[PDB]
Amino acid sequence: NTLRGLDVSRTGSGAQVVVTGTRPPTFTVFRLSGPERLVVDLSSADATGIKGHHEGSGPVSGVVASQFSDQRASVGRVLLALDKASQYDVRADGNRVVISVDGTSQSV
Repeated sequence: NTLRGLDVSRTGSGAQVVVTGTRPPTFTVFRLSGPERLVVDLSSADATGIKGHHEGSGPVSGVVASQFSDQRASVGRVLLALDKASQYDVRADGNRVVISVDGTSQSV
């Protein structure tokens, strides 16, 4: 597999989404509106997270995942419907890709 685990840490200051994988992931993150959404596209690996979204995540209303094929390769799209406006921050560390969804406060 490429993606081996997927974790969501809902908290009031920021919700963290973690995607763990066997190789460093190429990704792109972007926004959509009507409804407010955050979208992550993952290459080589298609990471799908589901049923991990708690009914009390202050940020994530829900998460849908789908993979599409490009030749023998696969692109996975993760879609997070939101409860409030976010400023996402994404960083990689080893085989983990971290996305933290902050509200409107970016630095203390």
